[PDB]
Amino acid sequence: GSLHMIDYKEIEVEEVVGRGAFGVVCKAKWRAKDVAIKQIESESERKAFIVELRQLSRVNHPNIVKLYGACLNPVCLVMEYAEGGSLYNVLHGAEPLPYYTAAHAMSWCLQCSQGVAYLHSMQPKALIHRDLKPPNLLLVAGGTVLKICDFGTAGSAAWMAPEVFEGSNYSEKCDVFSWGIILWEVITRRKPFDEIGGPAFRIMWAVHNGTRPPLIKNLPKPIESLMTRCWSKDPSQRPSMEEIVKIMTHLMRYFPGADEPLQYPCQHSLPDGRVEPYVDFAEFYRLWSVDHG
Ligand SMILES: CNC(=O)CN(Cc1ccccc1OC(F)F)C(=O)c1c[nH]c(C(=O)N2CCCC2)n1
Repeated sequence: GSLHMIDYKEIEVEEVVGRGAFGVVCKAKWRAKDVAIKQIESESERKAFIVELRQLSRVNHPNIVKLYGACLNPVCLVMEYAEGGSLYNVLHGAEPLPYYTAAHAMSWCLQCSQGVAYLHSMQPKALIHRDLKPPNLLLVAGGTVLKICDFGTAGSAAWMAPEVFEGSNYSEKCDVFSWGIILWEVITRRKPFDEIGGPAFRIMWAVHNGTRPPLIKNLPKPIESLMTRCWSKDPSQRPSMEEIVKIMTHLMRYFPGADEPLQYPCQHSLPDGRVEPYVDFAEFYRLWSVDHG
């Protein structure tokens, strides 16, 4: 990992794009390249700054946002920027919402699993993301490429494995838990545990007591098994990210069309115990029976 020392005085700051898990983030120019700059808000995030910087220096992967360097005066991170938006916004955010397909859904989760598998394989110690959730996953290239962001950690109750907020010892399997919640979220286009709401502790209570998102009607059993094993209480029962990536990869053959940009408009009604999926599985069943006949 080789980061550039960058001189802030050759950075042309533009509009604020949003504020991450920590910090504020702004679009900008630098050497005539569009970039995103992340500045410490109040120096209460100077822990979370030196954290994100130290680990992001090591990492180089297509599905993780590439750090270009940092500045000393003032102290700020400099990341690649591209047109797009958070997975969160795409799923749930400002109308009109874009239409997406099962393929988009499965591709988003495969690409997340790829980026996290990379992190878990880091030597000599695994990087645990530990704040995986749709607000920290960026969609780019017409909503087709997903990039992981926001490593400040090293709002999240809904995605968070029970053992992490139990105060316990936890491992890279905390991520696998989050991954599964997310898989459920892209399939359903619903916010996990939104019906519960309250404040955070009501969700924590619920999950700690074994509550999980509801099962999905008509969901292919192979997807149902992956998802619910990701959600197991016992972290040793959850699959490795490498297993996931292999399973998702093999699954994609029944989900052509990941590479279509999000271009079509959608207005979707939002209806319990077994929810309907937002994406459609009919084509998957068709393709599956074709291969298995
Ligand atoms: C409509 N979009 C939004 O509501 C907010 N974002 C995403 C965004 C902002 C701040 C922090 C993380 C973000 O995305 C994702 F990481 F969750 C953006 O607009 C955006 C667009 N491109 C980018 C980008 O390239 N980034 C590089 C890492 C920080 C954001 N962010």
